[PDB]
Amino acid sequence: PYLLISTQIRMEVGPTMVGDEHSDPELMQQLGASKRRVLGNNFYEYYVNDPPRIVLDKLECRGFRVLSMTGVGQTLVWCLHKE
Amino acid sequence: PYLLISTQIRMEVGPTMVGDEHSDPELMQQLGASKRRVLGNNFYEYYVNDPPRIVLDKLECRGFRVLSMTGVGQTLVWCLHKE
Amino acid sequence: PYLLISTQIRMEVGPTMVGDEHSDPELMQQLGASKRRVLGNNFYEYYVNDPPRIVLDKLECRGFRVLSMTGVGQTLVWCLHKE
Amino acid sequence: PYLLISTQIRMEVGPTMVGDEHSDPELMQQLGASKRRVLGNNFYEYYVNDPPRIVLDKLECRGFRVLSMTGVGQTLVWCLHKE
Amino acid sequence: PYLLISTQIRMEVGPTMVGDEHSDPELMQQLGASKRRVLGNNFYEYYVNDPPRIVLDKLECRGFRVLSMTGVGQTLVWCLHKE
Ligand SMILES: [K+]
Ligand SMILES: [K+]
Ligand SMILES: [K+]
Ligand SMILES: [K+]
Ligand SMILES: [K+]
Repeated sequence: PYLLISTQIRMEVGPTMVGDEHSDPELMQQLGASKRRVLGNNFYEYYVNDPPRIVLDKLECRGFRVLSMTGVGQTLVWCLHKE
Repeated sequence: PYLLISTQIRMEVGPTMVGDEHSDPELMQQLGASKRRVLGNNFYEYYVNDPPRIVLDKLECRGFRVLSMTGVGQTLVWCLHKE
Repeated sequence: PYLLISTQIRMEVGPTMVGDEHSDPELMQQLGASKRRVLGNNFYEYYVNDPPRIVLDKLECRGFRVLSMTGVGQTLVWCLHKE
Repeated sequence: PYLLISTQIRMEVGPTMVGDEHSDPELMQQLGASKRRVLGNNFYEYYVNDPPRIVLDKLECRGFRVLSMTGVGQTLVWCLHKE
Repeated sequence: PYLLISTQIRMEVGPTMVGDEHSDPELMQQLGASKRRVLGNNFYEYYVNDPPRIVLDKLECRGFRVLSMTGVGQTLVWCLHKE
């Protein structure tokens, strides 16, 4: 299984987006993530206020490892994987 | 063999492009893809309504693995590979 | 040795720039590549009219594998390697 | 554990940002990094004036390896990992 | 040790930046690099006229391998590593 998380520049602060409407609910909880819908968007998302680095470390503890990272617009995105 | 899939940000929702007009039709069918031609294009494309994460998880079951991910414009691209 | 190939978006269609004037003439021929200059082009380029995926697949048969992929401007670039 | 460092082009000169305010102070101490808040921000950043190459080599000695690199806007970002 | 090399699009031609002013002179010489300070730059840079592909191959000979590639602005950057 894969995981996509992102953050808007600057990377040193949050919030960090950690999931879509169908993300594993137990994982989102383990990260202290909340479900919300930002106005202007027509989809729900999970987020945490922690900067990306903090979230990457937490995910390592749950078995996820970073495969790739890229930028698009002013968004930094990380693709994680787990057997 | 390789596979290129993409999506425009936001990455939490679809649609997700999963093929060119020469794509393996059996795989496109297993992904639940549909063929269409956007206005202004002289070529067809396969796409699904599921967000990128869901599509990666499905491909992982088909034997694919993400080698790389990148951004170009407002588009997110994943290059997958299967032995 | 390394290889660099590219294409402008959309990624679904060609052409695909598969080499520079110093590229292996053998390799360029197995991929059905044609050399040329693009007016203003003080240099040459090898391309094929196939979309990136087709090309990536053919290069695989020749021992080349994708190490990295990135976007720059409206251009997608793949970096392949071979023992 | 993961580490995120960055720099603005040109990549040949500094400064290089080596951490947020929750960064390991011992590690920061070791790179000879300094803390400062830049006009426009509201949070602190650790940084060195050495260019990225020197920083990557210093981090290699500490057991950190580069997992990925990417540009976003005018910023180069490197994601490093350590067992 | 790490290495950072780059080039402006188009990637088919050079020059290719191969180092900063603190770069290993001995390594710079095996590449046949030259030193120069571009106007409007408060720093020196080592370059070669060879397009990226040739430099990548020359560096493979000396024990360097590509870890990541990315684009920032009109520049393509390669991060190479050597045990
Ligand atoms: K942020
Ligand atoms: K989308
Ligand atoms: K194209
Ligand atoms: K800089
Ligand atoms: K160039």
